[PDB]
Amino acid sequence: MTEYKLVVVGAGDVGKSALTIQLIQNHFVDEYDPTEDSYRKQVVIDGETCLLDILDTAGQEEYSAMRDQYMRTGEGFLCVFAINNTKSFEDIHQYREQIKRVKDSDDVPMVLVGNKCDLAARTVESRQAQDLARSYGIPYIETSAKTRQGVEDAFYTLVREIRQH
Ligand SMILES: Nc1nc2c(ncn2[C@@H]2O[C@H](COP(=O)(O)OP(=O)(O)O)[C@@H](O)[C@H]2O)c(=O)[nH]1
Ligand SMILES: [Mg+2]
Repeated sequence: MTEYKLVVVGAGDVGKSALTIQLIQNHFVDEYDPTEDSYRKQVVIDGETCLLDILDTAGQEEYSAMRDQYMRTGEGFLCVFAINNTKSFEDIHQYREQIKRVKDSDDVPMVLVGNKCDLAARTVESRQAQDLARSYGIPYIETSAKTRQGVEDAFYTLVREIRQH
C-alpha cells in the first residue's frame, strides 16, 4: 500500500472543499464550508492499492492552522480556480510559486484544475488556462464538483504525476 499525499490549493470559493468531498464522499458540498480538514481514502488505482490523503487547504484570505504544514508534506498539488472567477485564475501563479518555494523544488507534481465546468457562463477561457498550464509544464483538467465530471480524472492524474516523479 503506497500512500499519496495530495494537497488542494486555490483562492476562496473555487470549490477546493467541494472537489475533495466529491472525491472522498461522493456527494456535492452544496455550501458546506469546512473550517481545512484532511481526508483519507483507500482505493485501487491502476492495479495499485493506495491510501490517498487529501489535504484541503484554505485560501490566503482565511485563517489556516495547517496550510503551510499541509503544503510542506504534500507530494502533489491540485491548483484550483473557478472558470467564473477571473481573480481566482489570476491567483494561480502566486499559489504555484508558493508551492515551489515550500517544496524547495521547481519540479513538483501539479495539475491545474478549472472547476465549476457545469456552469452556463464563464469568464476564464479553457484556451487561457491550457496555455498557462502548458507554460508551467503541467496538465490542465476541467472539473465539476457538482456533477463529478473530471473529478477522479484530476485527482488520479495527480497520483500518476506523482508516480512519474
Ligand atoms: N456550480 C458549481 N458550484 C460549485 C462547484 N464547486 C463548488 N461550488 C460552489 O462554490 C461554493 C464554494 O465551494 P467550496 O468547496 O467551499 O470552495 P472553497 O472555498 O475553495 O473550499 C459553494 O457554494 C459550492 O457549492 C462546481 O463544480 N459547480
Ligand atoms: Mg474550503
